Amino acid sequence: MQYKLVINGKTLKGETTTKAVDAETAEKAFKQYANDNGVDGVWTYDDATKTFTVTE
Repeated sequence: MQYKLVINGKTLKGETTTKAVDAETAEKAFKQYANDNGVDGVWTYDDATKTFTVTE
């Protein structure tokens, strides 16, 4: 499944995507991505739209 990450950061804003077999695998990939880019925010996940959102 294609999962989407919506980033609403202080300095970095946009969207990116990743493919994974389940949501927990996608979460790990996106949490790594956020750490690598210095984003430290709060997360939500909406299973209906397969979209994660992170806001600082």
